[PDB]
Amino acid sequence: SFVEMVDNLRGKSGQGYYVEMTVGSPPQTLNILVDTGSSNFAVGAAPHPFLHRYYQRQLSSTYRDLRKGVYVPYTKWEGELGTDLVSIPHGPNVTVRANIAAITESDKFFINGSNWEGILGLAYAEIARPDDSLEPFFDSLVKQTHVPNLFSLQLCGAGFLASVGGSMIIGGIDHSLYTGSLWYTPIRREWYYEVIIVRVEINGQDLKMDCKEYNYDKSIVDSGTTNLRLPKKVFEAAVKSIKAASSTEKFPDGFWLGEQLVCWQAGTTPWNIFPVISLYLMGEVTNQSFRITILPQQYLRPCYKFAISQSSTGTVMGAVIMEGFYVVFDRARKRIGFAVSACHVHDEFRTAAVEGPFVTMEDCGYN
Ligand SMILES: COc1ccc([C@]2([C@]34C[C@H]5C[C@H](C[C@H](C5)C3)C4)N=C(N)N(C)C2=O)cc1C
Repeated sequence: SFVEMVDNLRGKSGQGYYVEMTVGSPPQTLNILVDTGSSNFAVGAAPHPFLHRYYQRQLSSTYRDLRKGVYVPYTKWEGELGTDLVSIPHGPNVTVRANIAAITESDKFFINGSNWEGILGLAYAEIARPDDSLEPFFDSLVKQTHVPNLFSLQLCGAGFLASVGGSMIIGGIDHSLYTGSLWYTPIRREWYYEVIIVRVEINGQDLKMDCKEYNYDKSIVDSGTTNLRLPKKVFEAAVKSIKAASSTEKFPDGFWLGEQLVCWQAGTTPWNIFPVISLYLMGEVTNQSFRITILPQQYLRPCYKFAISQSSTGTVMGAVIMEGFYVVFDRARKRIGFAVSACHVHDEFRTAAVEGPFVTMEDCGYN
């Protein structure tokens, strides 16, 4: 019953959504970031100033050492590979033996005060560390249980660091979580959750770009990223258009750079000054697409910060984008569904939307 998975997610604004999990025998309780942007089940397994709890392998009778290290530098974290029994108390009623990367040392990986101690990489083996032979959690879950190869995310944010809530429905779609129709965009390739954006408008105004630019060098849906992140050329075009629309009110550049914050007081925020943003995603039929339309309430995150920023690794549809909608990761049919969320924030003049069809290319993909 999905009803027991409702509101199984919590977090702090800007610091991700986490679900409660247990690992080991007896069960060790840990909060684990839901991350569709990576593919490793990786959990703090040694003391760290930002961790108040951590996985203690020696306390687990069901821990098995894989005798294999793993080192992941970026911008880092290193750990030791093992397997153990994992459950999600407010998830499916099963227990699976899953790969676990036990993080023993890290640098700028954990977040102070996030309240989570590990990461649940929900993307595909191709991008797993150290390599694609380390079966991701969800793969193990499906193989080991009768849980359908699908999960869905309703991220709700805060609404009026702020506390956020949401739901991760594993193995199905909870119709109470959304209104209207679900529209599906193909998963272009099973590594990240890669999709194709075929067009984008700001307040109805088409950015008029070669659609390859929207997916340069790729477009992904990533719960583990807070912001809508856009390729350099698309970002600049987006900000320009947004600056203009909100002209009647000038802000510091630091704000547009996602650095400085902008403040009003108690429901005086002039939301109407900021334009909506429509992302058209490739449909299940070639020259057919649909749009998801987001409000300023989504891309101005709480005083507010500009939750749109520049990317050098392609477009990233992160939390603030997912927060408007109910997002279905239909792995079984290689597609991602979008519908209007039951919990999305909106005012009395505009509302987040998912609408289709809109006729438009397979040539929007950037190899
Ligand atoms: C296996 O290694 C990784 C796993 C996850 C991530 C992150 C990360 C990295 C930090 C910061 C934030 C939250 C959590 C810790 C996961 C994103 N998750 C996403 N989606 N992104 C874009 C990341 O940078 C990064 C790495 C290197």
